[PDB]
Amino acid sequence: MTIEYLKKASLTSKSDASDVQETVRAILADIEAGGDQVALDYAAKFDRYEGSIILSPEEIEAACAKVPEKLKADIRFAHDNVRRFAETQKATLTDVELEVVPGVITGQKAIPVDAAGCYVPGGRYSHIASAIMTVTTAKVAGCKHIMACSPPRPGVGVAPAIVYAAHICGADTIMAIGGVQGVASMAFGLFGLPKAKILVGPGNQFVAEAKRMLFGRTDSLILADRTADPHIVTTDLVSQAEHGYNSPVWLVTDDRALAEKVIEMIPSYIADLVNRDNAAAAWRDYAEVILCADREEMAATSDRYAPEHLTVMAEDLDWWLDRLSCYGSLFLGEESLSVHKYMKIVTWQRGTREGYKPVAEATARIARL
Amino acid sequence: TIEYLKKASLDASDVQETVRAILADIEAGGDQVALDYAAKFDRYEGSIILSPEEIEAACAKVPEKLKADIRFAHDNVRRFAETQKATLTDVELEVVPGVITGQKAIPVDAAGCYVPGGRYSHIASAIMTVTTAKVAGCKHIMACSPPRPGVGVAPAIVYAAHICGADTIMAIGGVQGVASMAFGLFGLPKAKILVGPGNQFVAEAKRMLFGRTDSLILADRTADPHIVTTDLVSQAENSPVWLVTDDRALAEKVIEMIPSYIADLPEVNRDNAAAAWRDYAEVILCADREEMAATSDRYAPEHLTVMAEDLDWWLDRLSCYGSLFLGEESLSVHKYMKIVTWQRGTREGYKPVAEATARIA
Amino acid sequence: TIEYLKKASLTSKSDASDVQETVRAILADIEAGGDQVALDYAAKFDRYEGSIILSPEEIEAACAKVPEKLKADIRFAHDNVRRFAETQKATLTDVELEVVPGVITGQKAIPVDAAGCYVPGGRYSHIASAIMTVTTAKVAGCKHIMACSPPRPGVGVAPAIVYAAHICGADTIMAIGGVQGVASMAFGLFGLPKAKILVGPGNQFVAEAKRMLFGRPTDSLILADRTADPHIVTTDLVSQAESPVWLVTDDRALAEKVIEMIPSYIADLPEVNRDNAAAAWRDYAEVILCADREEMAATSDRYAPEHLTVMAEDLDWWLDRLSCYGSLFLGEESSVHKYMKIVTWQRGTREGYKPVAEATARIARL
Amino acid sequence: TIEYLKKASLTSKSDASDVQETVRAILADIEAGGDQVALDYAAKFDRYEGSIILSPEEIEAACAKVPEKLKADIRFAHDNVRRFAETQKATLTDVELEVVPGVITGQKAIPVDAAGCYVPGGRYSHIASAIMTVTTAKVAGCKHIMACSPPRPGVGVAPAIVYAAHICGADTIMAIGGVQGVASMAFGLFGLPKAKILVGPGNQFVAEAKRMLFGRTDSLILADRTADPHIVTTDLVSQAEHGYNSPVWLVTDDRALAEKVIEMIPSYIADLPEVNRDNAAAAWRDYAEVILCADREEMAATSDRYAPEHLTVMAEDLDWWLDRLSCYGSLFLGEESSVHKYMKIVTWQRGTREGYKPVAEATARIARLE
Repeated sequence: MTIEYLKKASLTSKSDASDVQETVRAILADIEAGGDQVALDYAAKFDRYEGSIILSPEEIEAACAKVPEKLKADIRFAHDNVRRFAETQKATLTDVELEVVPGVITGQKAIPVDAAGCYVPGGRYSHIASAIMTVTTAKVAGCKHIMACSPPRPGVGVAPAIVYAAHICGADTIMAIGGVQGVASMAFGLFGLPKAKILVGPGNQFVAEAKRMLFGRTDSLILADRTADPHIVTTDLVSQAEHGYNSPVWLVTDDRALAEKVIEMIPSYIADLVNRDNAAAAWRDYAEVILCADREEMAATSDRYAPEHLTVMAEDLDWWLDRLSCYGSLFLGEESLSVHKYMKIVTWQRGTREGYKPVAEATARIARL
Repeated sequence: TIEYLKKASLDASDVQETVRAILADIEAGGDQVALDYAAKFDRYEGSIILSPEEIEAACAKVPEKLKADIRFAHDNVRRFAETQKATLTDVELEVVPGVITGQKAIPVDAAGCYVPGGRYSHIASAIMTVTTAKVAGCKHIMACSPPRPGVGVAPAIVYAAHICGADTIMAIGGVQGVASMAFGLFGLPKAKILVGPGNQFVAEAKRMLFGRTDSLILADRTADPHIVTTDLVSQAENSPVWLVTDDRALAEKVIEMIPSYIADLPEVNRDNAAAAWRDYAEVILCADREEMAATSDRYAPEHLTVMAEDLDWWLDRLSCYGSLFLGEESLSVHKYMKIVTWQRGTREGYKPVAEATARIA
Repeated sequence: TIEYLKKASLTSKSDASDVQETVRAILADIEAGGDQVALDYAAKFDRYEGSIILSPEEIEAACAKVPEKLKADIRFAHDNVRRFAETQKATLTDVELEVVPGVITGQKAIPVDAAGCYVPGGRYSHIASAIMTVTTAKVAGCKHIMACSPPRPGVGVAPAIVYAAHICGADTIMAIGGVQGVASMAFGLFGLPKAKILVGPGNQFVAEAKRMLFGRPTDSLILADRTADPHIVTTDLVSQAESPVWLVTDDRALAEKVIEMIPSYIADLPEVNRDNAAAAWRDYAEVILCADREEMAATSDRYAPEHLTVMAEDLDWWLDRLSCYGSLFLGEESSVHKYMKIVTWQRGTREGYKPVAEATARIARL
Repeated sequence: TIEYLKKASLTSKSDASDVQETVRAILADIEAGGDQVALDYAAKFDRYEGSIILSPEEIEAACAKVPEKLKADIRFAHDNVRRFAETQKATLTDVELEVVPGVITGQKAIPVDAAGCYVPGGRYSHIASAIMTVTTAKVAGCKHIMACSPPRPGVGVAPAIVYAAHICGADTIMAIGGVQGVASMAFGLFGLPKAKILVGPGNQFVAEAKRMLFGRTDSLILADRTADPHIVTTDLVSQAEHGYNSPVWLVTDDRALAEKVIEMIPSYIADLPEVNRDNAAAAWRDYAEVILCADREEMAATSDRYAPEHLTVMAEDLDWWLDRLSCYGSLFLGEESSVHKYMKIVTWQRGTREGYKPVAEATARIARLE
C-alpha cells in the first residue's frame, strides 16, 4: 500500500519480486526463454565481470600461472587422495548378473551420467577442497562432460586456484559465472554446452533454490522393431491404462508398418477391457509413437528419454543390452560427495523360466541386490 | 531426424520442463492464461469459481444416502481434529531466570485442497483436508477439482467441500488449478499450503511452488539507532535483511550511519559486510505500527527482532515469523499450522541446574 | 601363563572374560539369591553401610544439606520440566473411531506400574538428569517411581540428588549403584515393585544390565468365561500354529472341554500344518484355571499379552479393567511417551455400510 | 490362586514368567554347567537320542538321503550365492591413505574367527537361509563355521540342511536347537570355538538368546622395552579422564617397564586437580590392568583375544604389529599419534602431522574425518 523503500535491495525486494523463489523462477524462466544472451545479461548484472563466460585455454594458462607452486603441490596431494578414494568406491560398483530363476537372468550396472555441473562459490580453502572432491569424484565416476563454474571477481576472473584445481582434477569446461545464472547455464546447456544431469557443490540460498527446483524431486517406453508382434505391443500399451492416470508411454520403432498398424489396432483393443473411458483418455493425452530410420536412432531416442520402464521387442537382444544406457528397469524380449551420486543404477532382466528350482527361488528372494 | 506418427497433447521434453513452462506463463499472464490452460486441458465450458446457484444445483444432485455418508465422515473428522487442536495451547516458559520463551500454533491464511475426482477415495480426501483445514482455523479454504465437460465438478465433491467448510469451490485441475490457488488468481488469496493427492503433473507443480534465512528488525521512534545499526551490520556474519519502521527520522539516521560501522571490522569482515548491505538489505517506511506489523507478517521472516514500545501488543499482534525477539535486549491439524517461537528478556543471574536442565530440551 | 601385575577390581580375567559376561554372572546370582545377595554385592561394589532405601528421616536430613541457592535452582528447573511435561501428557487422550458401521477401534496411553530412574552421581548434569526422568515419570502417572544413585562411602547419596528425586515425585530413593542397583529395581527386591522401565545414564555395567533386562511380541492370550463357545476358542487357539498361547478361564468345564477337543481339530488340517500344530499346542499353549473375572484380568495383566481376545460377558468391564496388553479384541466377533504403554482395542461387527465414512476412516490411520 | 490345567513345555509359570526370564535362566545354567547341562536341555526340549556334532559318517549318510533333484537345486543356489559373495568380497581390499603429509590412516576387513549359523528346520526357505548364510560366511573367510539345526526325533537334522551346510562350507554341523544350541555356539561348548557372530532366523526363544549374547569402549596399550614410561603412564592416567569407567589394559613383555609404570601411577594421580584425583584413583583401582607376557607374540595374542576398541602400540617393528594384530577397533601405531556382517572393519593409523598443506586438511575435514 503505503510502503516507501527508503533503501531497496539490489536483488531481494519487492517491486523486484516477492520471494527468493519468485525471483529464482523469474530468472530461470527468463533464461529459458532467452538463451545464451539472457544468461549473459544476468551474469553481467549480478557478477559484474566482462570477460568471457567459458574460459579459453589461454585464460586457463594465465590463471594456472598465478598459483604458487606450494599451493599447486597441495592441490595435487588432495587430488591424489580424493581420486584414490573414489576409484576404491568405483570398484564396488561392478556389473552383476544373477540367474535368479533358471532361464531368467537379472542384472545391474552403474552408468555414469552424461554431464555433471559443479558449482564452486569462490576461492577459499574450503572451496578448493570442494572443487577437488566434486570434479574428481565426477571424473572417476566417468562423466563424459564436467563443467566447473565459479562466480568471478571483477577484473580478476575465476579465482586462479579454482581454475587450477578444476583443470588437474578433470573438468572439461571451466566457467566464469555464478549464482542462479550459472546454475541455469549448466542446467540448460547454454553456450554450446551439454545439459548437466547432476549439479553438485555448495552455494548460497539462491543457488540452492535453483537446483532444488531444477534437479530436485514413471515413464514407460517400448522399443520395437519390425519383428515385434503387433498384438503384444498393443496389449502392453493398453495395460498402461491400469496405473495409467498420468504415466506417459512412448513407442519408439523403426518400422512404419508396425506403428501405423498399432494406432490402427488401438480402437479394437481399448474397446475390450470402469476402465475403458480411462484407457481411451490416457491414450490420446499421454501416449506417443515415434518412427525411426535404423536401430541406433531408436536406442539414442530411448536414452535421451531415460524411461523408468523399458521393454525391448527387437532382434539382437545382446546388442540392445550393450547399447542402451539410460533407463530404470529394462526387460529384454516380449517374454518379460561420493561416486554413487554421479551414477545411474540400472536394472535389467531377460528370459522366462525354463524349469523350477524352489530352493534357488527362495534363495534369490532372500538375496536381491 | 525423428518423426511423430502419434503425439500426446500434454512440445517439451519432461514433466518438470512442461510444468515450468505453464507456471511461468501463468505467473506473467494472470487469470487469462490460467483460463486458457483451463480451456485446453480441463475441456469444460463453465465458470472457474462455482456460484452459490451452481453449488445448490450440485448439492441437489447427490442422493440423500451419500449426503448422510459424507456428513457422518465429516462429523468424525471434526471431533478428532477438534480434539487435536485443543492440545495446541500457547505455552510460555520461564526457561532460565529472566528469559521467557514461548511457542504458538498459528493457522496460515489460506489453504488449497486439491480433489482429483469423485471416486470414494477422493471424497474421503476432500473431507479429510477441508475439514482439518477448517478446524485448524484457516481464514480461506479453496477446494478445486478437475471438472468434467458439461458435468462440472463431481457434485459429491461440491457437497463435501461445502459442508466441510470450503470458502471457494473451483472447477479447475492440474497445473492451472494448482497455480490458481498458489498465486491468488481470480481475486482469491495466495494459498500458503496446498494439500491433496494428484497426478504427477500436479505433484511436480507442487514440489516447485511449496517445497523447500531472511531476517527483520521492526523499530519505532523509541529505538536507539546505534543498537539498530549494530544489529543490522552484524548480518554479514549473505541472507536478506529488512528494517521496517514508521519513523522517517529513525530510518534515515540509520541509513546515514552504516558505512561508519562497516569500517570497524577486520578486513575479512569489511568487504563481505559492504557487499551484503549493498545487495540484500532493504529499509521500508510504514504509517503506523499497525502498518509495520502487517508488512512484517507479509514477509514472514525467520528471525524477527522488535525494538518498539508496548512489546505486549507486538507479541499478541504479530503472526507470521520464525523466531521473535521482543526488545533491544536479546493427516492432521499440525500441517495447517505454522509453529512460531518467541523470546523476551535477558539472563537474570546464573542458575547451573536450570541451565543444564535446559541444555537437554 | 600370563601374569597380572595389576588386576582390576572388576574387568579382569580369572574374574570374568567380558563386561557382558560379568553382568550376566551378577544378575544370575542376584536373581536366584534375592535381597541378601543384592546387599552383598552392594557392600562389595559401593562400599557403603547406610540404609539402602532411605528412611523419611534420612531424606529430610539429606535435603537439609542442600544450599538454598541450589534448592531454589532445582525447584525452578523442576517447575519448568513439569510445566513442559503436562503439555505433552495432555496430548495423550483416549480415542474412539467408528472404522466401519458397528466396529469401534480405540487407543489409550497407560502409565506403567513402576518406573526406575538411575542417577550416576551428583554433578549438575546428573541433577538435571534426575529432575528430567523423575519429573517425567511422575507427570506420565507411574504409580511408583524408584530413584537409585550409587552411594559414596560414609556419605550416602549426593544430597542434591536426594532433593531432586524427592521434590520431583520419586516414591523411593535408593542408595545402591551399578548392576546390583539396576537388578534391585528390575527384580522388585526389598519389597519394591518390579520396574517396568529403567531410565538414566550410567557406566558400562549399568547400561549392559539395562540392555539385557529392559532392552528389546506375537505371544497370544484369550480370556474366556463360561459363555464362550468352546468350538470358537478351540479354533482360535489352534490358529496360533498357523508363539505362546494362553487360555485363561474361570469356568473349569470349558477348559477341560477344549483340551479334549484339540486333537480332532489338529487332525482336520492340511498335511504340513498337522505336525507343526500338534507340536505347538503341547509346547507353547497353556490352559489356566481361575476363580473369577478378577483373577483372569490380573493374570492377563501380569502376562502382558500382545494379542488379547475377550470372550466374556460385560465387555465394557474388561475394556475398563484390562490395562496391560497390546491389542484387545472384545467379543468372539473380532518425553512422557517413554513411560507409557499404548493399547489399541476394538469391538463389534459390520452393522451397515457407509463407503465414504469407511474411506475417510481408512485415511485417518494410513 | 491359579491351577494349570495344561502346561507348555517350559513356557509355563513357576517354570518362568517371561520369554526373557526363561532365556536368562537357561543361559545362566549353561554357562555354569557347560557341555553336560547344554546336553540336558537338548535331550529335554529336542528329545533326540543321537550325537550333537555330526561325524563324517553321519554327514555322508545324511547327504545320501537327499533327492538328486534337490541336491541339484541346492548346488545351483550355492553357486549363485558363492559367485555373488566373491564379487562383493573382491571389493574389500585393504586401503591405505596419507590424509595429511606424514599421517597414514588405513582400513581393512578381517574375517571373524567363528560364525555360528542357526537353521530352524528343513523347509525350503530354511534351506535358502542355510545356503545363503553358510556360503556368505565361507566366502567372507571365517576360519570356523558352525551350522546347527534342531534335530527331529529319530531322524536328526533334516538331511537337506546337512547337504546345504556341508557343500556351502560348514566346518561343524550340530544336532542341537533352540536356546541350548545358540548357547553351545556362543560359549564354545564341546571343544568348539566361541562363535563371534550368530546368524539365522529362529523362534522367540532363539531370537532372545541371540539378542542376549550378541546384542549391542575398552582400551589397550601394547608396550615393549622401548616405550617411554612417562608416555604410558600419562595415557593410562588420561584414560581415567573422560573414560574412567572404560576398562584399560597395559600389555607388555618387559617386567621392568610395567613395574615402573605401576610405581609412577599414584604420584601422577597426585599432580592433577582434585575433581580428577578421586575419580582417577578409583578408575585405576577398578578398571585398569597391567598384564606381563613372555614375548611380543603373547602380547599380540592377548590383544586380539581382548579385541579392544582403542588400541595404542608403543613398540619396535611397527610394521610387524600392523601385520600381526587382527581384532581391534582403532589401532594407533607408534607413541606419536553380504560378506559385511561376517567381517570386522578395522581402522589403523601411524605417523604424525608432518608439514601443513591447508588444502589437504580442508579436503580431509569435508571427507567426514576417519
